[PDB]
Amino acid sequence: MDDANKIRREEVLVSMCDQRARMLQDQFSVSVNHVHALAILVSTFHYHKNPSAIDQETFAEYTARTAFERPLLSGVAYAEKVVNFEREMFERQHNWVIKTMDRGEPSPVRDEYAPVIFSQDSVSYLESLDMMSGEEDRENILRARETGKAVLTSPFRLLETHHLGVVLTFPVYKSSLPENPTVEERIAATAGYLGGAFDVESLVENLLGQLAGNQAIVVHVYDITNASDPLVMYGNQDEEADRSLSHESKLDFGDPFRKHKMICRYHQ
Amino acid sequence: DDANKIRREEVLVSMCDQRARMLQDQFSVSVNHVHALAILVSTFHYHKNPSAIDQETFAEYTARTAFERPLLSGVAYAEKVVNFEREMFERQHNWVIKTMDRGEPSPVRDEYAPVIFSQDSVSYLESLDMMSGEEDRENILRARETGKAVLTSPFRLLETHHLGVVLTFPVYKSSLPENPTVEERIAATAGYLGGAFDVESLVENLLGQLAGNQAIVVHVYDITNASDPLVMYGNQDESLSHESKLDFGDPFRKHKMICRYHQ
Ligand SMILES: c1ccc(CNc2ncnc3[nH]cnc23)cc1
Ligand SMILES: c1ccc(CNc2ncnc3[nH]cnc23)cc1
Repeated sequence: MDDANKIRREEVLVSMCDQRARMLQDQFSVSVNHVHALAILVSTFHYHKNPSAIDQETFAEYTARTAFERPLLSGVAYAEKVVNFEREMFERQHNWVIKTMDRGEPSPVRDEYAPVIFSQDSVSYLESLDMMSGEEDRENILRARETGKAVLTSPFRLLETHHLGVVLTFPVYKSSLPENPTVEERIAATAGYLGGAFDVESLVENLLGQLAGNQAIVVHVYDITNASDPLVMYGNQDEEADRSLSHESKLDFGDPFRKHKMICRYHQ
Repeated sequence: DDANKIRREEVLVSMCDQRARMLQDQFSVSVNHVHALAILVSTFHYHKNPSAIDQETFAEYTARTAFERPLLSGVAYAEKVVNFEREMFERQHNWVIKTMDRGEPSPVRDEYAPVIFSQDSVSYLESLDMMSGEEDRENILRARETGKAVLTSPFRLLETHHLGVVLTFPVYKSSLPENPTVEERIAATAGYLGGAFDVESLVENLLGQLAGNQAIVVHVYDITNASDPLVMYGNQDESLSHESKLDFGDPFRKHKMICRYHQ
Protein backbone atom coordinates (compact mmCIF):
# COMPACT_ATOMS: atom_id res chain seq x y z
CA MET A 1 0.00 0.00 0.00
CA ASP A 2 3.10 2.29 -0.13
CA ASP A 3 3.63 5.38 -2.33
CA ALA A 4 6.50 5.02 -4.86
CA ASN A 5 5.68 1.29 -4.90
CA LYS A 6 2.44 2.56 -6.51
CA ILE A 7 4.40 4.57 -9.09
CA ARG A 8 5.98 1.24 -10.01
CA ARG A 9 2.59 -0.55 -9.86
CA GLU A 10 1.37 1.84 -12.57
CA GLU A 11 4.64 1.51 -14.50
CA VAL A 12 4.13 -2.23 -14.77
CA LEU A 13 0.46 -1.77 -15.84
CA VAL A 14 1.50 0.64 -18.61
CA SER A 15 4.23 -1.73 -19.88
CA MET A 16 2.01 -4.86 -19.72
CA CYS A 17 -0.92 -3.15 -21.50
CA ASP A 18 1.23 -1.45 -24.17
CA GLN A 19 2.95 -4.80 -24.94
CA ARG A 20 -0.41 -6.64 -25.26
CA ALA A 21 -1.76 -3.87 -27.55
CA ARG A 22 1.35 -4.02 -29.76
CA MET A 23 1.03 -7.84 -29.98
CA LEU A 24 -2.66 -7.68 -30.95
CA GLN A 25 -2.07 -4.95 -33.53
CA ASP A 26 0.96 -6.74 -35.06
CA GLN A 27 -0.79 -10.10 -35.30
CA PHE A 28 -3.87 -8.55 -36.88
CA SER A 29 -1.64 -6.70 -39.40
CA VAL A 30 0.12 -9.96 -40.31
CA SER A 31 -3.26 -11.61 -40.88
CA VAL A 32 -4.61 -8.78 -43.05
CA ASN A 33 -1.48 -8.95 -45.20
CA HIS A 34 -1.91 -12.66 -45.77
CA VAL A 35 -5.59 -12.22 -46.60
CA HIS A 36 -4.50 -9.66 -49.22
CA ALA A 37 -2.21 -12.36 -50.70
CA LEU A 38 -5.17 -14.80 -50.91
CA ALA A 39 -7.24 -12.19 -52.77
CA ILE A 40 -4.33 -11.87 -55.27
CA LEU A 41 -4.20 -15.73 -55.39
CA VAL A 42 -7.90 -15.97 -56.36
CA SER A 43 -7.35 -13.22 -58.96
CA THR A 44 -4.27 -14.82 -60.53
CA PHE A 45 -5.09 -18.55 -60.29
CA HIS A 46 -8.93 -18.58 -60.55
CA TYR A 47 -9.76 -15.60 -62.80
CA HIS A 48 -6.67 -14.87 -64.88
CA LYS A 49 -5.59 -18.47 -65.49
CA ASN A 50 -7.44 -20.27 -68.31
CA PRO A 51 -8.63 -22.72 -67.01
CA SER A 52 -8.95 -21.93 -63.31
CA ALA A 53 -6.49 -23.73 -61.01
CA ILE A 54 -8.76 -23.29 -57.99
CA ASP A 55 -11.56 -25.64 -57.03
CA GLN A 56 -12.93 -26.07 -53.51
CA GLU A 57 -10.44 -28.90 -52.72
CA THR A 58 -7.51 -26.68 -53.79
CA PHE A 59 -8.66 -23.67 -51.80
CA ALA A 60 -9.28 -25.81 -48.71
CA GLU A 61 -5.82 -27.41 -48.94
CA TYR A 62 -3.88 -24.19 -49.54
CA THR A 63 -5.68 -22.27 -46.75
CA ALA A 64 -5.31 -25.17 -44.25
CA ARG A 65 -1.58 -25.47 -44.94
CA THR A 66 -1.14 -21.66 -44.56
CA ALA A 67 -3.41 -21.22 -41.47
CA PHE A 68 -0.33 -20.30 -39.43
CA GLU A 69 0.10 -17.22 -41.63
CA ARG A 70 -3.26 -15.84 -40.37
CA PRO A 71 -3.03 -16.05 -36.59
CA LEU A 72 -6.13 -14.19 -35.49
CA LEU A 73 -8.48 -15.70 -38.13
CA SER A 74 -10.70 -18.72 -37.50
CA GLY A 75 -11.26 -19.15 -41.26
CA VAL A 76 -11.18 -17.56 -44.73
CA ALA A 77 -13.58 -17.88 -47.68
CA TYR A 78 -14.20 -16.42 -51.13
CA ALA A 79 -17.68 -15.16 -52.17
CA GLU A 80 -18.42 -14.43 -55.82
CA LYS A 81 -20.59 -11.48 -56.89
CA VAL A 82 -23.83 -12.71 -58.56
CA VAL A 83 -26.43 -10.30 -59.92
CA ASN A 84 -30.04 -11.45 -60.05
CA PHE A 85 -30.08 -11.68 -63.87
CA GLU A 86 -27.35 -14.38 -63.51
CA ARG A 87 -28.66 -16.30 -60.51
CA GLU A 88 -30.43 -19.23 -62.31
CA MET A 89 -27.35 -19.69 -64.52
CA PHE A 90 -24.94 -19.61 -61.52
CA GLU A 91 -27.05 -22.12 -59.54
CA ARG A 92 -27.33 -24.55 -62.47
CA GLN A 93 -23.56 -24.46 -63.09
CA HIS A 94 -22.72 -25.02 -59.38
CA ASN A 95 -25.59 -27.47 -58.82
CA TRP A 96 -26.78 -25.72 -55.69
CA VAL A 97 -29.03 -22.90 -54.65
CA ILE A 98 -27.90 -19.66 -53.00
CA LYS A 99 -28.91 -19.75 -49.32
CA THR A 100 -29.61 -17.17 -46.58
CA MET A 101 -27.28 -17.06 -43.60
CA ASP A 102 -29.95 -16.88 -40.92
CA ARG A 103 -31.61 -20.22 -41.76
CA GLY A 104 -29.62 -21.90 -44.58
CA GLU A 105 -32.90 -21.58 -46.57
CA PRO A 106 -33.06 -20.78 -50.32
CA SER A 107 -32.55 -17.04 -50.78
CA PRO A 108 -35.46 -14.82 -51.75
CA VAL A 109 -35.04 -12.63 -54.84
CA ARG A 110 -32.48 -9.84 -54.23
CA ASP A 111 -30.81 -7.46 -56.74
CA GLU A 112 -27.47 -9.20 -56.05
CA TYR A 113 -25.82 -11.76 -53.83
CA ALA A 114 -22.37 -12.79 -52.53
CA PRO A 115 -22.51 -16.65 -52.24
CA VAL A 116 -19.44 -18.40 -50.87
CA ILE A 117 -17.89 -20.66 -53.51
CA PHE A 118 -14.57 -21.52 -51.81
CA SER A 119 -14.01 -22.04 -48.04
CA GLN A 120 -11.42 -23.08 -45.55
CA ASP A 121 -12.76 -26.29 -43.91
CA SER A 122 -12.85 -24.50 -40.52
CA VAL A 123 -15.70 -22.37 -41.95
CA SER A 124 -17.19 -24.95 -44.35
CA TYR A 125 -20.75 -24.06 -43.19
CA LEU A 126 -20.34 -20.77 -45.18
CA GLU A 127 -20.41 -22.65 -48.50
CA SER A 128 -23.43 -21.49 -50.63
CA LEU A 129 -24.45 -18.80 -48.10
CA ASP A 130 -25.13 -15.32 -49.49
CA MET A 131 -22.83 -13.14 -47.40
CA MET A 132 -25.02 -10.11 -48.23
CA SER A 133 -27.85 -11.67 -46.12
CA GLY A 134 -26.12 -10.64 -42.87
CA GLU A 135 -26.09 -6.86 -42.22
CA GLU A 136 -22.54 -6.67 -40.86
CA ASP A 137 -21.16 -8.67 -43.79
CA ARG A 138 -23.32 -6.76 -46.34
CA GLU A 139 -22.02 -3.37 -45.21
CA ASN A 140 -18.44 -4.65 -45.21
CA ILE A 141 -18.83 -5.99 -48.78
CA LEU A 142 -20.09 -2.66 -50.05
CA ARG A 143 -17.36 -0.60 -48.37
CA ALA A 144 -14.65 -3.11 -49.50
CA ARG A 145 -15.66 -2.86 -53.14
CA GLU A 146 -16.23 0.95 -53.13
CA THR A 147 -12.87 1.75 -51.48
CA GLY A 148 -10.54 -0.96 -52.84
CA LYS A 149 -9.24 -1.68 -49.37
CA ALA A 150 -9.55 -4.20 -46.53
CA VAL A 151 -12.43 -3.25 -44.18
CA LEU A 152 -13.62 -4.29 -40.69
CA THR A 153 -17.12 -4.73 -39.23
CA SER A 154 -18.31 -3.68 -35.76
CA PRO A 155 -18.13 -6.57 -33.23
CA PHE A 156 -20.92 -9.12 -33.58
CA ARG A 157 -21.61 -12.80 -32.84
CA LEU A 158 -20.35 -15.01 -35.66
CA LEU A 159 -22.22 -17.82 -37.34
CA GLU A 160 -22.18 -21.32 -35.77
CA THR A 161 -19.90 -20.50 -32.86
CA HIS A 162 -21.78 -17.37 -31.77
CA HIS A 163 -18.38 -16.04 -30.64
CA LEU A 164 -17.98 -12.26 -30.46
CA GLY A 165 -15.69 -11.21 -33.29
CA VAL A 166 -15.15 -8.95 -36.34
CA VAL A 167 -15.11 -9.70 -40.06
CA LEU A 168 -12.40 -8.61 -42.49
CA THR A 169 -13.33 -8.27 -46.20
CA PHE A 170 -11.09 -7.56 -49.25
CA PRO A 171 -12.44 -6.87 -52.75
CA VAL A 172 -11.39 -8.87 -55.79
CA TYR A 173 -11.68 -7.03 -59.11
CA LYS A 174 -11.93 -8.11 -62.72
CA SER A 175 -9.02 -7.21 -65.06
CA SER A 176 -11.32 -4.58 -66.68
CA LEU A 177 -10.89 -2.29 -63.62
CA PRO A 178 -9.57 1.00 -65.03
CA GLU A 179 -6.41 2.71 -63.77
CA ASN A 180 -7.27 5.36 -61.11
CA PRO A 181 -10.87 4.06 -60.97
CA THR A 182 -13.95 5.92 -59.76
CA VAL A 183 -16.25 4.29 -57.19
CA GLU A 184 -18.77 3.56 -59.94
CA GLU A 185 -16.00 1.82 -61.92
CA ARG A 186 -14.93 -0.27 -58.87
CA ILE A 187 -18.47 -1.52 -58.41
CA ALA A 188 -18.81 -2.46 -62.13
CA ALA A 189 -15.47 -4.29 -62.03
CA THR A 190 -16.11 -6.25 -58.81
CA ALA A 191 -15.64 -10.01 -59.15
CA GLY A 192 -16.04 -10.97 -55.49
CA TYR A 193 -14.91 -10.74 -51.91
CA LEU A 194 -12.19 -12.52 -49.88
CA GLY A 195 -13.23 -12.62 -46.24
CA GLY A 196 -11.98 -13.77 -42.91
CA ALA A 197 -13.39 -14.05 -39.43
CA PHE A 198 -11.41 -12.65 -36.51
CA ASP A 199 -12.70 -14.80 -33.67
CA VAL A 200 -11.69 -12.29 -31.02
CA GLU A 201 -13.52 -14.09 -28.18
CA SER A 202 -11.61 -17.41 -28.55
CA LEU A 203 -8.36 -16.38 -30.26
CA VAL A 204 -7.53 -13.18 -28.35
CA GLU A 205 -8.26 -15.04 -25.11
CA ASN A 206 -5.85 -17.79 -26.24
CA LEU A 207 -3.17 -15.18 -27.09
CA LEU A 208 -3.53 -13.23 -23.82
CA GLY A 209 -4.10 -16.24 -21.58
CA GLN A 210 -0.68 -17.72 -22.38
CA LEU A 211 1.23 -14.57 -21.30
CA ALA A 212 2.99 -14.25 -17.96
CA GLY A 213 1.09 -12.04 -15.52
CA ASN A 214 -2.25 -12.65 -17.24
CA GLN A 215 -4.01 -13.55 -13.96
CA ALA A 216 -3.01 -10.13 -12.48
CA ILE A 217 -4.57 -8.05 -15.26
CA VAL A 218 -8.00 -7.42 -16.78
CA VAL A 219 -7.85 -6.58 -20.53
CA HIS A 220 -10.78 -5.02 -22.48
CA VAL A 221 -10.82 -3.89 -26.13
CA TYR A 222 -13.44 -1.44 -27.46
CA ASP A 223 -14.64 -0.28 -30.86
CA ILE A 224 -14.89 3.52 -30.34
CA THR A 225 -15.82 4.44 -33.94
CA ASN A 226 -18.77 6.26 -32.36
CA ALA A 227 -17.51 8.12 -29.25
CA SER A 228 -20.96 8.23 -27.60
CA ASP A 229 -21.56 4.49 -28.29
CA PRO A 230 -18.51 2.40 -27.38
CA LEU A 231 -18.86 -1.28 -28.33
CA VAL A 232 -17.20 -4.17 -26.45
CA MET A 233 -14.87 -6.11 -28.78
CA TYR A 234 -13.09 -8.18 -26.11
CA GLY A 235 -13.54 -8.72 -22.36
CA ASN A 236 -16.14 -9.08 -19.58
CA GLN A 237 -16.70 -5.36 -18.77
CA ASP A 238 -19.02 -6.18 -15.85
CA GLU A 239 -16.27 -8.33 -14.21
CA GLU A 240 -14.80 -6.86 -11.05
CA ALA A 241 -11.46 -5.09 -11.40
CA ASP A 242 -9.44 -2.38 -9.65
CA ARG A 243 -11.50 0.81 -10.07
CA SER A 244 -8.72 3.20 -8.89
CA LEU A 245 -6.18 2.83 -11.74
CA SER A 246 -6.39 2.09 -15.47
CA HIS A 247 -4.36 2.52 -18.61
CA GLU A 248 -5.46 3.12 -22.19
CA SER A 249 -3.24 1.61 -24.88
CA LYS A 250 -3.53 2.59 -28.51
CA LEU A 251 -4.75 0.14 -31.21
CA ASP A 252 -4.79 0.58 -35.00
CA PHE A 253 -6.36 -2.33 -36.93
CA GLY A 254 -5.84 -0.47 -40.23
CA ASP A 255 -9.36 0.53 -41.35
CA PRO A 256 -9.75 4.33 -41.14
CA PHE A 257 -13.57 3.86 -40.91
CA ARG A 258 -13.14 2.20 -37.50
CA LYS A 259 -11.37 3.24 -34.27
CA HIS A 260 -10.32 0.98 -31.36
CA LYS A 261 -8.61 1.06 -27.91
CA MET A 262 -7.44 -1.31 -25.17
CA ILE A 263 -8.04 -0.63 -21.46
CA CYS A 264 -6.21 -2.57 -18.78
CA ARG A 265 -6.69 -2.73 -14.99
CA TYR A 266 -5.50 -4.91 -12.13
CA HIS A 267 -7.97 -7.46 -10.67
CA GLN A 268 -7.68 -5.94 -7.16
CA ASP B 1 30.58 14.61 -18.43
CA ASP B 2 28.41 13.27 -16.90
CA ALA B 3 24.59 13.14 -16.59
CA ASN B 4 24.92 14.02 -20.29
CA LYS B 5 27.06 10.85 -20.81
CA ILE B 6 24.25 8.78 -19.26
CA ARG B 7 21.64 10.30 -21.63
CA ARG B 8 24.07 9.75 -24.55
CA GLU B 9 24.25 6.03 -23.70
CA GLU B 10 20.47 5.79 -23.33
CA VAL B 11 19.98 7.34 -26.79
CA LEU B 12 22.45 4.92 -28.35
CA VAL B 13 20.73 1.85 -26.83
CA SER B 14 17.30 3.11 -27.97
CA MET B 15 18.50 3.95 -31.52
CA CYS B 16 20.29 0.63 -32.00
CA ASP B 17 17.56 -1.51 -30.46
CA GLN B 18 14.84 0.06 -32.66
CA ARG B 19 16.92 -0.47 -35.84
CA ALA B 20 17.59 -4.06 -34.83
CA ARG B 21 13.82 -4.68 -34.20
CA MET B 22 12.91 -3.12 -37.56
CA LEU B 23 15.39 -5.34 -39.42
CA GLN B 24 14.42 -8.53 -37.60
CA ASP B 25 10.72 -7.84 -38.17
CA GLN B 26 11.15 -7.16 -41.92
CA PHE B 27 13.25 -10.32 -42.30
CA SER B 28 10.62 -12.36 -40.43
CA VAL B 29 7.75 -11.05 -42.62
CA SER B 30 9.75 -12.00 -45.75
CA VAL B 31 10.69 -15.45 -44.46
CA ASN B 32 7.03 -16.15 -43.65
CA HIS B 33 5.80 -15.08 -47.14
CA VAL B 34 8.55 -17.17 -48.78
CA HIS B 35 7.26 -20.17 -46.76
CA ALA B 36 3.78 -19.50 -48.23
CA LEU B 37 5.26 -19.61 -51.77
CA ALA B 38 6.92 -22.94 -50.99
CA ILE B 39 3.48 -24.24 -49.94
CA LEU B 40 1.96 -22.71 -53.11
CA VAL B 41 4.44 -24.57 -55.37
CA SER B 42 3.78 -27.83 -53.46
CA THR B 43 0.01 -27.48 -53.75
CA PHE B 44 -0.26 -26.22 -57.36
CA HIS B 45 2.78 -27.89 -59.07
CA TYR B 46 2.90 -31.28 -57.30
CA HIS B 47 -0.39 -32.06 -55.49
CA LYS B 48 -2.56 -31.07 -58.43
CA ASN B 49 -2.18 -33.26 -61.48
CA PRO B 50 -1.55 -32.12 -64.09
CA SER B 51 0.45 -29.16 -62.73
CA ALA B 52 -1.63 -26.02 -62.40
CA ILE B 53 1.28 -23.59 -62.12
CA ASP B 54 3.66 -22.29 -64.82
CA GLN B 55 6.19 -19.46 -65.40
CA GLU B 56 3.58 -16.89 -66.56
CA THR B 57 1.48 -17.57 -63.46
CA PHE B 58 4.39 -17.64 -61.01
CA ALA B 59 5.74 -14.38 -62.43
CA GLU B 60 2.34 -12.62 -62.12
CA TYR B 61 1.67 -13.89 -58.60
CA THR B 62 5.19 -12.99 -57.31
CA ALA B 63 5.10 -9.52 -58.98
CA ARG B 64 1.72 -8.72 -57.42
CA THR B 65 2.85 -9.93 -53.97
CA ALA B 66 6.33 -8.31 -54.05
CA PHE B 67 5.12 -5.90 -51.32
CA GLU B 68 4.82 -8.91 -48.96
CA ARG B 69 8.58 -9.54 -49.17
CA PRO B 70 10.51 -6.43 -48.07
CA LEU B 71 14.31 -6.66 -48.44
CA LEU B 72 14.05 -9.53 -50.98
CA SER B 73 15.22 -8.63 -54.47
CA GLY B 74 13.27 -11.54 -55.97
CA VAL B 75 12.14 -15.16 -55.63
CA ALA B 76 12.65 -18.22 -57.81
CA TYR B 77 11.84 -21.96 -57.78
CA ALA B 78 14.49 -24.48 -58.76
CA GLU B 79 13.49 -28.08 -59.42
CA LYS B 80 15.56 -31.09 -58.31
CA VAL B 81 16.87 -33.00 -61.39
CA VAL B 82 19.11 -36.10 -61.10
CA ASN B 83 21.45 -36.80 -64.00
CA PHE B 84 19.46 -39.68 -65.58
CA GLU B 85 16.54 -37.27 -65.94
CA ARG B 86 18.54 -34.44 -67.53
CA GLU B 87 17.91 -35.31 -71.20
CA MET B 88 14.12 -35.61 -70.66
CA PHE B 89 14.06 -32.43 -68.52
CA GLU B 90 15.92 -30.35 -71.17
CA ARG B 91 13.74 -31.69 -73.97
CA GLN B 92 10.59 -30.81 -71.94
CA HIS B 93 11.79 -27.25 -71.10
CA ASN B 94 13.47 -26.64 -74.48
CA TRP B 95 16.60 -25.36 -72.81
CA VAL B 96 19.91 -26.54 -71.41
CA ILE B 97 20.91 -26.43 -67.71
CA LYS B 98 23.59 -23.69 -67.35
CA THR B 99 26.37 -22.84 -64.93
CA MET B 100 25.98 -19.75 -62.69
CA ASP B 101 29.45 -18.35 -63.30
CA ARG B 102 29.60 -18.19 -67.17
CA GLY B 103 26.12 -19.33 -68.33
CA GLU B 104 27.76 -22.25 -70.14
CA PRO B 105 26.03 -25.64 -70.60
CA SER B 106 26.52 -27.56 -67.38
CA PRO B 107 29.10 -30.34 -67.32
CA VAL B 108 27.72 -33.63 -66.06
CA ARG B 109 26.91 -33.63 -62.32
CA ASP B 110 25.07 -36.22 -60.17
CA GLU B 111 22.18 -33.80 -59.74
CA TYR B 112 21.26 -30.16 -60.46
CA ALA B 113 18.83 -27.47 -59.26
CA PRO B 114 17.84 -25.55 -62.40
CA VAL B 115 15.55 -22.54 -61.97
CA ILE B 116 12.24 -23.16 -63.72
CA PHE B 117 10.07 -20.34 -62.30
CA SER B 118 11.28 -16.84 -61.52
CA GLN B 119 10.05 -13.41 -60.56
CA ASP B 120 10.95 -11.09 -63.48
CA SER B 121 13.24 -9.06 -61.14
CA VAL B 122 15.49 -12.15 -61.11
CA SER B 123 14.77 -13.41 -64.62
CA TYR B 124 18.50 -13.97 -65.26
CA LEU B 125 18.26 -16.98 -62.90
CA GLU B 126 16.08 -19.01 -65.30
CA SER B 127 17.83 -22.27 -66.36
CA LEU B 128 20.78 -21.69 -63.99
CA ASP B 129 21.82 -24.63 -61.84
CA MET B 130 21.71 -23.20 -58.31
CA MET B 131 24.04 -26.01 -57.14
CA SER B 132 26.81 -24.49 -59.30
CA GLY B 133 27.38 -21.71 -56.73
CA GLU B 134 28.86 -22.90 -53.44
CA GLU B 135 26.74 -20.71 -51.10
CA ASP B 136 23.49 -21.71 -52.86
CA ARG B 137 24.59 -25.37 -53.05
CA GLU B 138 25.18 -25.63 -49.30
CA ASN B 139 21.91 -23.84 -48.61
CA ILE B 140 19.99 -26.29 -50.82
CA LEU B 141 21.47 -29.36 -49.07
CA ARG B 142 20.78 -28.03 -45.59
CA ALA B 143 17.19 -26.88 -46.56
CA ARG B 144 16.29 -30.35 -47.85
CA GLU B 145 17.99 -32.29 -45.00
CA THR B 146 16.43 -30.20 -42.17
CA GLY B 147 13.01 -29.40 -43.65
CA LYS B 148 13.26 -25.73 -42.71
CA ALA B 149 14.28 -22.31 -44.01
CA VAL B 150 18.05 -21.77 -44.17
CA LEU B 151 20.31 -18.79 -44.69
CA THR B 152 23.75 -18.44 -46.30
CA SER B 153 26.74 -16.44 -45.11
CA PRO B 154 27.01 -12.98 -46.66
CA PHE B 155 28.24 -13.12 -50.27
CA ARG B 156 27.99 -11.08 -53.47
CA LEU B 157 24.86 -11.81 -55.48
CA LEU B 158 24.53 -12.44 -59.19
CA GLU B 159 24.15 -9.55 -61.63
CA THR B 160 24.22 -6.73 -59.12
CA HIS B 161 27.26 -7.88 -57.09
CA HIS B 162 25.42 -6.54 -54.01
CA LEU B 163 26.40 -8.10 -50.68
CA GLY B 164 23.52 -10.16 -49.40
CA VAL B 165 22.26 -13.49 -47.99
CA VAL B 166 20.17 -16.16 -49.67
CA LEU B 167 17.13 -17.78 -48.09
CA THR B 168 16.12 -21.31 -49.27
CA PHE B 169 13.09 -23.44 -48.40
CA PRO B 170 12.71 -27.05 -49.44
CA VAL B 171 9.64 -28.28 -51.38
CA TYR B 172 8.81 -32.00 -51.06
CA LYS B 173 6.72 -34.61 -52.86
CA SER B 174 3.63 -35.89 -51.03
CA SER B 175 5.45 -39.23 -50.71
CA LEU B 176 7.41 -37.66 -47.79
CA PRO B 177 6.73 -39.90 -44.74
CA GLU B 178 5.58 -38.46 -41.39
CA ASN B 179 8.50 -37.85 -38.99
CA PRO B 180 10.95 -38.42 -41.82
CA THR B 181 14.60 -39.32 -41.49
CA VAL B 182 17.11 -37.13 -43.33
CA GLU B 183 17.45 -39.92 -45.92
CA GLU B 184 13.65 -39.90 -46.44
CA ARG B 185 13.70 -36.08 -46.86
CA ILE B 186 16.39 -36.23 -49.54
CA ALA B 187 14.50 -38.97 -51.41
CA ALA B 188 11.27 -36.96 -51.27
CA THR B 189 12.75 -33.58 -52.33
CA ALA B 190 11.07 -31.90 -55.32
CA GLY B 191 12.89 -28.59 -55.33
CA TYR B 192 13.90 -25.40 -53.65
CA LEU B 193 12.17 -22.04 -53.28
CA GLY B 194 14.70 -19.27 -52.77
CA GLY B 195 15.13 -15.54 -52.51
CA ALA B 196 17.95 -13.06 -52.14
CA PHE B 197 18.13 -10.64 -49.24
CA ASP B 198 19.86 -7.70 -50.89
CA VAL B 199 21.41 -6.32 -47.76
CA GLU B 200 23.74 -3.76 -49.35
CA SER B 201 20.91 -1.87 -51.13
CA LEU B 202 17.64 -2.73 -49.35
CA VAL B 203 18.89 -2.67 -45.75
CA GLU B 204 20.71 0.60 -46.58
CA ASN B 205 17.38 1.90 -47.85
CA LEU B 206 15.62 0.85 -44.61
CA LEU B 207 18.25 2.22 -42.16
CA GLY B 208 19.75 5.19 -44.04
CA GLN B 209 16.49 7.14 -44.27
CA LEU B 210 16.07 7.08 -40.46
CA ALA B 211 16.52 10.17 -38.31
CA GLY B 212 19.90 10.37 -36.56
CA ASN B 213 21.54 8.03 -39.12
CA GLN B 214 24.44 10.56 -39.51
CA ALA B 215 25.36 10.47 -35.79
CA ILE B 216 25.95 6.69 -35.55
CA VAL B 217 27.86 3.82 -37.17
CA VAL B 218 25.80 0.65 -37.66
CA HIS B 219 27.13 -2.84 -38.47
CA VAL B 220 25.41 -6.19 -38.77
CA TYR B 221 27.72 -9.23 -38.39
CA ASP B 222 27.24 -12.95 -39.09
CA ILE B 223 28.92 -14.35 -35.96
CA THR B 224 28.24 -18.01 -36.74
CA ASN B 225 31.98 -18.54 -36.20
CA ALA B 226 32.75 -16.36 -33.18
CA SER B 227 36.48 -16.24 -34.18
CA ASP B 228 35.63 -15.11 -37.77
CA PRO B 229 32.81 -12.53 -37.76
CA LEU B 230 31.62 -11.70 -41.28
CA VAL B 231 30.23 -8.31 -42.21
CA MET B 232 26.62 -8.49 -43.47
CA TYR B 233 26.02 -4.71 -43.38
CA GLY B 234 28.44 -1.79 -42.82
CA ASN B 235 32.08 -0.81 -43.47
CA GLN B 236 35.31 -2.82 -42.87
CA ASP B 237 36.42 -1.01 -39.67
CA GLU B 238 37.89 -3.42 -37.06
CA SER B 239 35.14 2.91 -27.49
CA LEU B 240 31.41 3.20 -26.70
CA SER B 241 29.42 0.62 -28.66
CA HIS B 242 26.18 -1.22 -28.02
CA GLU B 243 25.22 -4.72 -29.14
CA SER B 244 21.60 -5.26 -30.14
CA LYS B 245 20.16 -8.78 -30.64
CA LEU B 246 19.15 -10.16 -34.07
CA ASP B 247 17.53 -13.54 -34.74
CA PHE B 248 16.97 -14.25 -38.45
CA GLY B 249 15.40 -17.67 -37.75
CA ASP B 250 18.09 -20.18 -38.85
CA PRO B 251 19.70 -21.96 -35.81
CA PHE B 252 22.77 -22.83 -37.93
CA ARG B 253 23.59 -19.09 -38.13
CA LYS B 254 24.01 -16.31 -35.52
CA HIS B 255 23.94 -12.54 -36.06
CA LYS B 256 24.24 -9.26 -34.12
CA MET B 257 23.91 -5.53 -34.68
CA ILE B 258 26.57 -3.20 -33.26
CA CYS B 259 26.07 0.57 -33.12
CA ARG B 260 28.62 3.25 -32.22
CA TYR B 261 28.82 7.07 -32.21
CA HIS B 262 31.23 8.71 -34.68
CA GLN B 263 33.16 11.02 -32.28
C1 LIG C 1 -16.87 -13.03 -47.99
C2 LIG C 1 -16.58 -14.34 -47.58
C3 LIG C 1 -16.37 -14.56 -46.21
C4 LIG C 1 -16.50 -13.54 -45.29
C5 LIG C 1 -16.25 -13.79 -43.82
N1 LIG C 1 -17.42 -13.60 -42.96
C6 LIG C 1 -17.73 -14.59 -41.97
N2 LIG C 1 -16.85 -15.58 -41.69
C7 LIG C 1 -17.11 -16.60 -40.84
N3 LIG C 1 -18.16 -16.49 -40.03
C8 LIG C 1 -19.07 -15.54 -40.22
N4 LIG C 1 -20.20 -15.17 -39.52
C9 LIG C 1 -20.71 -14.02 -40.05
N5 LIG C 1 -19.88 -13.54 -41.00
C10 LIG C 1 -18.84 -14.46 -41.13
C11 LIG C 1 -16.79 -12.24 -45.73
C12 LIG C 1 -17.00 -12.01 -47.10
C1 LIG D 1 16.56 -21.71 -55.52
C2 LIG D 1 16.17 -20.60 -56.28
C3 LIG D 1 16.67 -19.34 -56.00
C4 LIG D 1 17.57 -19.15 -54.96
C5 LIG D 1 18.07 -17.76 -54.66
N1 LIG D 1 19.48 -17.54 -54.94
C6 LIG D 1 19.89 -16.34 -55.56
N2 LIG D 1 18.94 -15.39 -55.85
C7 LIG D 1 19.25 -14.23 -56.44
N3 LIG D 1 20.51 -13.90 -56.68
C8 LIG D 1 21.49 -14.75 -56.35
N4 LIG D 1 22.85 -14.71 -56.61
C9 LIG D 1 23.41 -15.88 -56.14
N5 LIG D 1 22.45 -16.69 -55.64
C10 LIG D 1 21.22 -16.04 -55.83
C11 LIG D 1 17.99 -20.26 -54.21
C12 LIG D 1 17.49 -21.55 -54.48
